[PDB]
Amino acid sequence: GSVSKANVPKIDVSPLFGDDQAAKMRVAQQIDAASRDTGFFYAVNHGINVQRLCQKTKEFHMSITPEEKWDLAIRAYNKEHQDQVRAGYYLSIPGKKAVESFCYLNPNFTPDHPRIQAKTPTHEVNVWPDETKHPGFQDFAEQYYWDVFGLSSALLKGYALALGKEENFFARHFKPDDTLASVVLIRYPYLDPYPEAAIKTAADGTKLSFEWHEDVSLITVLYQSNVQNLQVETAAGYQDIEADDTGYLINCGSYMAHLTNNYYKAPIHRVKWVNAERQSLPFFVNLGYDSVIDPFDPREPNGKSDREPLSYGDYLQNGLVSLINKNGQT
Ligand SMILES: CC(C)[C@@H](NC(=O)[C@H](CS)NC(=O)CCC[C@H](N)C(=O)O)C(=O)O
Ligand SMILES: [Fe+3]
Repeated sequence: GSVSKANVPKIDVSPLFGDDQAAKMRVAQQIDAASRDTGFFYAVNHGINVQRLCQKTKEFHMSITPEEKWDLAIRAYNKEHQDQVRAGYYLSIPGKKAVESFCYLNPNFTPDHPRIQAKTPTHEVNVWPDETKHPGFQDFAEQYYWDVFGLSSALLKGYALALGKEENFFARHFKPDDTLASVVLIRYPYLDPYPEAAIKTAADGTKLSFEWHEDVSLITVLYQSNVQNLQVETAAGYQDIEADDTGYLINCGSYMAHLTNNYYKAPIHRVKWVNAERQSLPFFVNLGYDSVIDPFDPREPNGKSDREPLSYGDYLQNGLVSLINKNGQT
């Protein structure tokens, strides 16, 4: 009845945009400490206009129509859209499934992009609603991709320094022309009555909207409304992550755990059921399809690892399928 608050420090990441190397190292230390503890931190002083993000996302969610949702739907909901595994609309099912969302990928994945031409898995051309019906939405959303890409680049410099590397150790694989990163614009609704079929129950009795998992990402860069919902598993049990709709919640995904030999673990976390209208807006920091980082271990004098190199595209395609199998099609 007294779930403890998780330690989730607020780290001023602004030095990671600049050229003060000592200041950057002090930020890197804070990232290291958070990554070794609960595995979460809030990035503050990140430079992104999150109120405007929330506003523009709200305008999209509260004006998309049922017709548009079918017309944008991913393959899981619309068999006519065989090319849409990742990008498009993820429908709710009233009475059964409350959440709904819209996912988009790299705006540079155009019809003439070489990976689109090659039909390489996990690369897709984004689908968008009609401009007249959603004026400004596509432009805003594409610009948001680049704003959060920029923040993520800076965060990756911090993680690299934290791990004893040069600052471009990760960021050199995180490029505008080929990143597999995605934005998801998630709506969690208020519903009265709320369908019990859309509520899961954890082993400890907690009511959930999304079960325990580790992220399929290098890092995850998340903005949410100010409604508490996330919990992180620690040695002391599940602990509540306090909401902060001015900051970005950051954690590592399982690709970071792999390449650090679990020195930076991918924290296990879950989403509590809350009957409230809220937004959840993750950016999944994914590398390029052929990106391979040689695994290492910063706990060992020679840094040698017992893990094999894994290309990012292989990791991602299989990880996304496995997460659907484990925790359901969202
Ligand atoms: C905890 C939040 C990040 C959010 N959960 C999520 O977004 C969950 C768990 S990290 N993520 C996923 O299902 C993976 C979506 C990947 C996306 N379709 C893509 O093709 O790249 C939630 O609010 O439920
Ligand atoms: Fe997650």
